[PDB]
Amino acid sequence: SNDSSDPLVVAASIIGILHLILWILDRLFFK
Amino acid sequence: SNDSSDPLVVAASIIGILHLILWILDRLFFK
Amino acid sequence: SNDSSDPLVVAASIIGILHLILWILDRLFFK
Amino acid sequence: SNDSSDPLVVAASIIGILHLILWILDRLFFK
Ligand SMILES: Brc1ccc(C[NH2+][C@]23C[C@H]4C[C@H](C[C@H](C4)C2)C3)s1
Repeated sequence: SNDSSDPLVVAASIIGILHLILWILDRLFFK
Repeated sequence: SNDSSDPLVVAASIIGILHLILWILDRLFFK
Repeated sequence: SNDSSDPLVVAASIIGILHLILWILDRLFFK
Repeated sequence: SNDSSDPLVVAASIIGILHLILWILDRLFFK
């Protein structure tokens, strides 16, 4: 399980997607 | 196909490049 | 050690997490 | 060469580091 997939890869996607949620919301209210 | 390449890797590039398009445009109009 | 894990992967996580620390702090003071 | 290392990985690092150069400069002048 872990060997077939490392948590680093999952975190990478989460960091990008998660950041977008906050960053998108910031610009969502105003351009 | 999928085994040789996971969608997570592709998404990572898209997230970075995609975000840049929006982030770049924001600063494109003004410094 | 290095072969089992490349520094590029580690740097990637650091770049995302590190950037968040600075970016988060910027928005931390003000929305 | 290419098989041992894909351009996607290299681009990922460049995207993060490159973005930081521009993003850092923006905040460099002002907080
Ligand atoms: Br900057 C930055 C944002 C996201 C980053 C993670 N990218 C990778 C690309 C590929 C190599 C590793 C692990 C997976 C797949 C995610 C790093 S680096």
